[PDB]
Amino acid sequence: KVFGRCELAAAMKRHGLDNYRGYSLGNWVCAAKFESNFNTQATNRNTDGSTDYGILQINSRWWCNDGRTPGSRNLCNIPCSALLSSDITASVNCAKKIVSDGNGMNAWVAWRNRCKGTDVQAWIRGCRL
Ligand SMILES: [Cl-]
Ligand SMILES: [Cl-]
Ligand SMILES: [Cl-]
Ligand SMILES: [K+]
Ligand code: NA
Repeated sequence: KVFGRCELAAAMKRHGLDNYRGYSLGNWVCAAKFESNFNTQATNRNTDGSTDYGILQINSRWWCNDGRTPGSRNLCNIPCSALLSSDITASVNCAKKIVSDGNGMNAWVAWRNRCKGTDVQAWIRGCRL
């Protein structure tokens, strides 16, 4: 599913991401924009053999099981395919664990390089929330 900007903002808010770990909703929407362009079916293969999945490009080295990342963990206790669903519940629940892991949203390199420090409120501007 390819979400609209305000549609995704509303879904993220319903699942408790707004201000989670102190990160406003615009931070999460901005991260999703540059990780996946709002597409739940986005995937990206990494040089180390791991793969990133879903609207927040969550990685199989630590967070989900795909059966093809030797030595990896599955800290969100889900198949990576669950991160590709049209329903964002699994991605949100796993993102909550990731952002609590110590480095906040710096866990998403694209957030650090493209959202951090910017006017992230623009990403929810105009949305009925
Ligand atoms: Cl915001
Ligand atoms: Cl497996
Ligand atoms: Cl980047
Ligand atoms: K594996
Ligand atoms: Na894994």
